[PDB]
Parts: sequence; C-alpha cells; structure tokens
Amino acid sequence: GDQRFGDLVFRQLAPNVWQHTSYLDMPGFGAVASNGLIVRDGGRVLVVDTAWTDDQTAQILNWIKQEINLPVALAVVTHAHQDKMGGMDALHAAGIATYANALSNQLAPQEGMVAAQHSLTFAANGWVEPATAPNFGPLKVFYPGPGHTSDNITVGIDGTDIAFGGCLIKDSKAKSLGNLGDADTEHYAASARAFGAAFPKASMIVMSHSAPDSRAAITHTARMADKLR
Ligand SMILES: O=C(O)[C@H]1CCCN1C(=O)C(CS)CS
Ligand SMILES: [Zn+2]
Ligand SMILES: [Zn+2]
Repeated sequence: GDQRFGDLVFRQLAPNVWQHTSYLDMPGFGAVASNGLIVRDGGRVLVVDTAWTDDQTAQILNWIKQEINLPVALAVVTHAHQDKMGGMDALHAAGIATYANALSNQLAPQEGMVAAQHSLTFAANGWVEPATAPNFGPLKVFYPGPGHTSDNITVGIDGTDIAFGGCLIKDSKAKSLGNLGDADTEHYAASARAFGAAFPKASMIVMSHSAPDSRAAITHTARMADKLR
C-alpha cells in the first residue's frame, strides 16, 4: 500500500523497487503528485527523479535510510522540469552522483533547475551511450524522441516487469493528455510508441502523474497524442 512518510508517499512495486510520490501546489490546479523510483541493486540504491523540492528530496533519502539502509550510488533525472530535477541540491548535499540527458543539463539553468553533474548522450536508436551511464546496474535508459519535452528520457529496470515513462506517459483512463506546455505536438505520439517498443516485455508502466498501469497506458497515451497533430 501507500506508506505515508511525512508529506511523501512510498509504494513497493517489486522486491527491489519502490515508487516515491511528492506533492506541490500548482496555484490554479491543486496539489499535484509526481512519482519517481527507488531501486535496490545489491548493496546500493539507485534513484530515478528527485521530488519537487530539496526538502522533499532529503526526505526521500531519509526514507531510504530507514527502509533500505544502503548507500545511494547515483540518481538519474528524466527532464528539466521541477518535479524531476527540483531537488538536485539535496542529492548533491548528500554526496550522490547525478546524471541527466545532456540536453536536460543544457536546459536546466533557463528552466530554474540545478544541472546534474554528468550528461547522458544517446545513440541513433535511442539507447544511452554506455560510456555515459557507468555503473547504472539494472537501469536501462532510453531516449524515445521529443514528446512531453524535447529532453524527456525513460528508464527500464532490468530483472523486473517495470518501465518508467516519466511525464511522457499518462494512464489508460486519463481523460486528456496534460502537462503539454513544453511538448512537441508533432512527434509526441511516435515518441510514446517508441518508449513502448524499447521495453516490449514491461507489463508495469510507471509514470510521473498517474499510478502504475498496464501497457494500455502507452497505447492510450499515443492514441490521444495522435489528436495533437
Ligand atoms: O504546465 C505544463 O504544461 C508543463 C510545462 C511547464 C511544467 N509543466 C508541468 O506540467 C509540470 C507538472 S505540473 C512538470 S511536467
Ligand atoms: Zn515535465
Ligand atoms: Zn511532470
């Protein structure tokens, strides 16, 4: 279930995988949830996405210390928006190595974010260049093309049924495709489909602004994105 830890929520998704959830008032929209992931890889922990704020992100690290009690080797953030990179300083204060798409690091200052320390680059087929993602263990990082943003990246967790679409994917029951302020409306549908094709066996799709869902999240998101063109 949903473990409440201060103002955050944690949910175990698999033996070594948890979802972190944090909330921010978006004046005119209410308190918006954002999800990321925590993965135990043997004797270390890997984080996908910060919380919205430094204070919330320090609480993620607090929860990890209580519930896992192993060092956080690295974090990867999935685009330069506040829900994914707003807590970078908390990671850096904690001594955690940080990674983002090169383009996310380029965009970070203008988006009001602190850049990650390290930049990922991607091959033509979308897979991360392995030299740029050293020691990523089971995290398989894929750039699906521009969609939710120009820099959005996605992450599969090897050894599990899980793939993380970040803010690119909404759930199968979503009424509409939101969070589109920086979206690439022409390429969105293809990028959503490319995410699905990159992780063809993943049966649990995790995303920033919906609870985990089946692969119908991907098909439904892509279908709605077809209407943006
Ligand atoms: O408000 C929007 O449309 C876009 C563009 C600016 C940030 N954004 C978001 O939705 C937030 C979550 S509220 C980050 S994914
Ligand atoms: Zn975003
Ligand atoms: Zn988001």
